[PDB]
Amino acid sequence: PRPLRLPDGPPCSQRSKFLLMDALKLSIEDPSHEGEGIPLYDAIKCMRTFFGWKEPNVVKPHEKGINPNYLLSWKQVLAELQDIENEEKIPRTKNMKKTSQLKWALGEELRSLASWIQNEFNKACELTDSSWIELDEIGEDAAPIEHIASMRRNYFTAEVSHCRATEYIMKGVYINTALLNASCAAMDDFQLIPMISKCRTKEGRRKTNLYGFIIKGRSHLRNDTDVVNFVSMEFSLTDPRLEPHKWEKYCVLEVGDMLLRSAIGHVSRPMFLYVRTNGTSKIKMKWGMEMRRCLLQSLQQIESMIEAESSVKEKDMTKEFFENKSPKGVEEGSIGKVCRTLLAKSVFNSLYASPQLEGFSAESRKLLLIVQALRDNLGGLYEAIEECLINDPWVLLNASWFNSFLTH
Ligand SMILES: Clc1ccc(-n2ccnc2)cc1
Repeated sequence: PRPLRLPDGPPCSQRSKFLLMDALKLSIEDPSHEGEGIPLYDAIKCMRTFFGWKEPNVVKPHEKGINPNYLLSWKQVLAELQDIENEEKIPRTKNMKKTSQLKWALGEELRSLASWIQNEFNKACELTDSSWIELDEIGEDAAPIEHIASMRRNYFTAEVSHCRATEYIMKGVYINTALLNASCAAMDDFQLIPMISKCRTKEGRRKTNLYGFIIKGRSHLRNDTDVVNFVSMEFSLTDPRLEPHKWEKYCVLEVGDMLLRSAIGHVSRPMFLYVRTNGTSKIKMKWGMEMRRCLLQSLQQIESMIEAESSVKEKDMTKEFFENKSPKGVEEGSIGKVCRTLLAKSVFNSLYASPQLEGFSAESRKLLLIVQALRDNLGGLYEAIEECLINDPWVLLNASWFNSFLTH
């Protein structure tokens, strides 16, 4: 009966492991330098495509942190990358000096819904100008797949291969793979770990992208829940003073100026560096390495809808579904947007996983069925649900969405 009660408070703030809509890439095309494919070599080549660096300064301090240490840490990254450029053979990995600023940074309340998380979600459903996965990316079948399964997979893949949520998947798979590997290969080192992704342009050109860096702390991970701390340093064109509540956990630096094409001609815009301390565990990195399953889970939700239509119509409805041939339209606007919306929710469930999300998802689905039953044919459950509406942006956004469902 009642709409869910969302908490009052200061706006919720960003809590993802890496930047989403605000990320910025320095990229190299068709890379062919010596040692191409080694993360550190790619990172340096990406860094050297940019000529607008300048003396960095704090433009949005971290209110609870030691801001001079975040500044020192970024200047240390740049200095140590220069040292690598001066060694004859670029090494495969780079362990940072255990400076005072890095030792500090590596560790050696009700919130209301803010509009930024819905905007993040809209951004994640969008198409980009690049493809982020191969044609046979989805699935892990041992045997060749049937004709109908293949047809459905190829339809779906064409709709999500360029999706921004798919960039987040591959970004997430790469950085969790590299951090989990470093956590056992270099347990005592403050290893510098580039944040990289790869894509293919519309013209078919292979591109390598640098988002920033993380520096990992000491990582003797004896069990799945042991934490390795890290410091993330991420490029962005987003000025943090426009939405400061989003950036509560970050110290934000201004590190350069970038020349850009736009709807005017060339414009110069400042480049920022978003810095925060963070942590993760073996179990979370293993999930991060599995983010490609978001593609399979969302494909299966689509296949479920096709199999429903195919049972009512005693025929395979794959083509009629994906070509939008009984329904006379698509509420989201197009079949492609249905696919990408399903994918973005799966991805955000992974990016923003939490016990609040798990609690809200089960208990709200119970209230859901009850309210349809009362709708079609005509307490303390509310406490279970609203116990999960504390401060998590994604859970709060889903609660807001649920209330749109109650109104309609
Ligand atoms: Cl690879 C690389 C590029 C630029 C810099 N840098 C030095 C000062 N400002 C940027 C350091 C390393």
